[PDB]
Amino acid sequence: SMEQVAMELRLTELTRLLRSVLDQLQDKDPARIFAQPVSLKEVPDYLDHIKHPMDFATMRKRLEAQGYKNLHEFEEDFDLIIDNCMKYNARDTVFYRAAVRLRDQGGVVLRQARREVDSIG
Ligand code: NA
Repeated sequence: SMEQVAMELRLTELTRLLRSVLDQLQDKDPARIFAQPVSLKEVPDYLDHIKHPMDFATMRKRLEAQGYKNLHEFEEDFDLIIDNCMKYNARDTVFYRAAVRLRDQGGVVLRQARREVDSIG
């Protein structure tokens, strides 16, 4: 039906917006600490600590399949990247501190992204 096509066009345009958001958020991680999933070869106990791992490459895979139906779902995955890092790694590490900075700089991007999603519908 035409109503289904219109819903699919809205999802397509959301996906385009979230791709711009994701690129901007990943620019705030120039070290590429959060670019890939935590390797279970290199960190064998990781799943004992973190139950829902997340990273930018995993988010990009879901995004290109139009897997994010709204901004909240996208935000939940971005928050996992930060929140998992700040639990596993201690306060005095480069990893924890990179997550703090990504959160702080990322909040600026997500604030305006919310306004664009609401405005454009
Ligand atoms: Na901790």
